[PDB]
Amino acid sequence: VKPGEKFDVIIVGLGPAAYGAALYSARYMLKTLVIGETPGGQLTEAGIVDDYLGLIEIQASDMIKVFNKHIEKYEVPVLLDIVEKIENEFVVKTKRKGEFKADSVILGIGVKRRKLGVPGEQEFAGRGISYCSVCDAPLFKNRVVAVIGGGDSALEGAEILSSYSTKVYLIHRRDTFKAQPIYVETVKKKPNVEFVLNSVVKEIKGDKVVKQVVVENLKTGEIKELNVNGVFIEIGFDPPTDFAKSNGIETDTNGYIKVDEWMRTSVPGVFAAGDCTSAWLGFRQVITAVAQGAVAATSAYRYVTEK
Amino acid sequence: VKPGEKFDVIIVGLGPAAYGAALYSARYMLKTLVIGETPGGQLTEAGIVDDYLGLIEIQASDMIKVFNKHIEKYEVPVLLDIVEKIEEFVVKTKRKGEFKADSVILGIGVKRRKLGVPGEQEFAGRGISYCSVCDAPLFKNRVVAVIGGGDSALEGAEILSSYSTKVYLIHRRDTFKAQPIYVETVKKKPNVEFVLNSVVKEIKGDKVVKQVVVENLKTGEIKELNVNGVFIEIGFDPPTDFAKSNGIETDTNGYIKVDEWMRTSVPGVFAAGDCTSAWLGFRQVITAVAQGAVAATSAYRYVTEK
Repeated sequence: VKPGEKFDVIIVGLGPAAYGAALYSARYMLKTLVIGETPGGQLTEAGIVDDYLGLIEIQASDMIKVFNKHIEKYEVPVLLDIVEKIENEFVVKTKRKGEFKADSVILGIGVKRRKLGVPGEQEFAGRGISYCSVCDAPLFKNRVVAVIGGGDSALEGAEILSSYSTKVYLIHRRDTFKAQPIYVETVKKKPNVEFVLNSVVKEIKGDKVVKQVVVENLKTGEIKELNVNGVFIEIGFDPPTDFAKSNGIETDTNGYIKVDEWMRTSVPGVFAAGDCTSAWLGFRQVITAVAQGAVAATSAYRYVTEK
Repeated sequence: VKPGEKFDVIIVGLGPAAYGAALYSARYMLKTLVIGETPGGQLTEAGIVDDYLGLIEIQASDMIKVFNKHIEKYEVPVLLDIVEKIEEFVVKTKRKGEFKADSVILGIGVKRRKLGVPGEQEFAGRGISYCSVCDAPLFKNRVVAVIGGGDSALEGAEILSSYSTKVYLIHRRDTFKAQPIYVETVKKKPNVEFVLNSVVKEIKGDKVVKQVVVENLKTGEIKELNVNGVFIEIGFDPPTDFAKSNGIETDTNGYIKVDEWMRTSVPGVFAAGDCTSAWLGFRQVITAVAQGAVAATSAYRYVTEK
């Protein structure tokens, strides 16, 4: 593909939602272009994925490879770059590869995970550290684990891990949690979840795999070394509010791109799917992102053919 | 399992939505039982599936096997039988007794309206299809017929016009009942031919479909059209009788009414897939499986908070 080329649809992103949208877009015979920064999106940080029906215990890197193969079967051009602006046909401007034209746009830009950044985090990646509790909980049956964070992701994470794991240490830097009351009350009733409030993780330690987390109480300055086999980092996600505003796309009060049932945004001709949207907000899974991508491609098809 | 045994969740049905709900329910460590009549649901009548991301050109029967393998990896017990009533909840089956549950997930789908003409059953999988969005790519440069007059028929003719050399759109009434926007859009296609006030009398061929015999109900004329494929898009029967029999609210089209989180009108009963009011008109394996995950999540939230 070359700058100035026109497409029926341009899909922004390269995570599950974008692959899902590209497969349906191409099969509708829509001239499709995918422009995304990182192939696989957040799957680049996952280990084994066993929650996508039909792909049993697949390495996340192999899921990304087969998702790409599926869209390439239909010769969908994929450009690795960042989309900086979407102007209204639509002109999509990228950072390094120029501008492209499109009759419709599908946003599958997801959300950025809020980073922790402590020593041992990168060294133990794939060896005890996980960024998804619901995804990996079955893997820590009868292991002691720690969950870091205090929003819904963290509390729901501690709730499912408490069912599987020996014990969960729920560590959060504030005095109270910010998750929904119903989640805090449910977790509070688990005898094997211990709240470690007013604390931060100083380091994650181990040999071949994770074995301990060093925690500091911000109020007393006291240090604790907890013996754990897994550390689940669940501090949250930042939605693409600035990108949306910059491009005149409405966001809900949570900062997510607002869509209706059919994945339509506030801008006619612009649809969205996956983690970046207000649909099924808080449930972030490959299966739902791929399905939303199919729906957004279907709404883009109806839009383009009718235009 | 044994009659009278209790579960956190009982899943009714064994199509893609049920398998999707089962995977997530089991992964939420919920004690789960699936009771469905036919393994695979409508997938038993599908050919090759190439629209479910990650499973490239998979035979419908093979998708049924890997979906079953996946939930059996979590040791989910599966009973093959009919659920007769949903009275905690008491789920009464036809031959395996009653079972109790804290929540229920309905993945009962809908039945395809049948045409019932000679050659139909004989040529299934040999030129006959019931899903245009699914099989259109297989008919590039071929001639096809679409039978029907609703939105699925019109959109199907539109998708097929982008692949096939010629598309006959056959419908028994003087007008189509699909959205006018669909009718006007398709009309412009140079390779689509409306064949109104007509019915198909026979679908014939040799090893595969080669012709459709059509009767014009006004002009009385009987003609044969050579086609390589026949897409039957005449709709489905909603699950209304079962819904009303079980006190479940339906939408204005007779489908099980659900909210964004797949919750039905009855607290603790959720639903997923074709049988629901969600994304009505779009009936695909990927969306059914996703709705099942959402319904399982809502059931998990319900039970853990119950």
